[PDB]
Amino acid sequence: DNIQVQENFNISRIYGKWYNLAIGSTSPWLKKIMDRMTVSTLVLGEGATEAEISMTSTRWRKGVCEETSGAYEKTDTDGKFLYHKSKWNITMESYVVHTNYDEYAIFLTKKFSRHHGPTITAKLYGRAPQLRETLLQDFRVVAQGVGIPEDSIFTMADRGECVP
Ligand code: NI
Repeated sequence: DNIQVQENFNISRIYGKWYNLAIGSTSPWLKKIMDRMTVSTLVLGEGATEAEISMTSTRWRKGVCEETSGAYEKTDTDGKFLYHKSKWNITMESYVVHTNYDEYAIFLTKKFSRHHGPTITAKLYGRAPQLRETLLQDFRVVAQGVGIPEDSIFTMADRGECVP
């Protein structure tokens, strides 16, 4: 199951703050800990170079509020990004599969392995912490569409944002 970006993807309009609201994955590990996950925040912006997109993600992982900063590279395909550190053995591609910029975005991430085929992870983001069931429904057909089982899709509890 091969993956297409949102048409006419407009990168400057994806910048700013988002809330992770729903998640699914083919990963077994994620399925066990997909419950214990709550609403996280993602900030996106222009990178150090023109060829990067900077990003910061803030989460509850057990006790601590984690603030994770990373940087993806743009590719030749608008709305498709790459994070690659070969030495660490890490290769992930993520795709903005659908977004209307000012309300929601749906990301699909492929994380690659030497030992099995990629983990496919789907994340739904809102510009607001609040869901809207009808979006959740579409998010499900998107995730199932790329092979994420009915189970393995979870909605996240909103427990607010956290300074670390
Ligand atoms: Ni290995």
